[PDB]
Amino acid sequence: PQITLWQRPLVTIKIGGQLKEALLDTGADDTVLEEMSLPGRWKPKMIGGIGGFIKVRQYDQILIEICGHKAIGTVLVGPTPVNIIGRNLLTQIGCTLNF
Amino acid sequence: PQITLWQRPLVTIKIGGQLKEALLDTGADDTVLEEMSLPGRWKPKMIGGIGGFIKVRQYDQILIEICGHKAIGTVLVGPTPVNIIGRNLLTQIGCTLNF
Ligand SMILES: CC(C)(C)OC(=O)N[C@@H](Cc1ccccc1)[C@@H](O)CN[C@@H](Cc1ccccc1)C(=O)N[C@@H](CCC(N)=O)C(=O)N[C@@H](Cc1ccccc1)C(N)=O
Repeated sequence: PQITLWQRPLVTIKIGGQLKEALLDTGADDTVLEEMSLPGRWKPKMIGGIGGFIKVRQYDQILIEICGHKAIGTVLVGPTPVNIIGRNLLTQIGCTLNF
Repeated sequence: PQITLWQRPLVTIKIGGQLKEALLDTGADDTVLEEMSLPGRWKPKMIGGIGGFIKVRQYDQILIEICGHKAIGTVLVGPTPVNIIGRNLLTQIGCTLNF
């Protein structure tokens, strides 16, 4: 699909059996979701953005579906104010910026 | 042009006759630039990102060129980790997300 940017590019995603709303963020290296449980081992990580850093749990090899497109990748879980789909998964669904 | 996301979508912008590097950020409502000098009066604004909020100076109707595309809009100046081009200006240059 072609997503305009007049409004925030919010999409529904499916992960760990849950449907969630997430922001497609080309300015995010990683995908960060609000607190939730995920399977497998995880390791701590510190990620930053506007306002500073937050500590998150890093899970690898997580399956996610965004607009019918299935992807596999690392997913960070922590006190993020919004669910964010970063470049690590945007590439997998073939998402590009165009103008 | 079409910009893939295997790497950060960093581009060259021109503001105040000077070239700077900036990140095309679809997850950002606004455009935030690192400390620099801009003309006119500014208004106060508090913006929130991944690790909290920061105070910035808001300048309106500022001329800024992005990848050769001219835009004139609101530019926020403050302690941002990197120069961010948000939706307010991405829309002016006709940018969309596609997959
Ligand atoms: C700019 C503005 C108007 C304040 O909006 C946001 O910050 N919006 C953010 C989402 C949001 C919206 C509303 C409320 C809360 C949160 C996000 O879209 C901004 N995109 C980038 C902006 C950016 C880019 C580079 C540097 C600083 C800031 C981002 O946060 N990116 C983070 C996302 C988290 C992540 N882990 O991917 C990122 O790429 N961080 C990297 C790079 C990094 C390292 C160290 C410091 C800063 C940034 C990282 N590995 O931590």
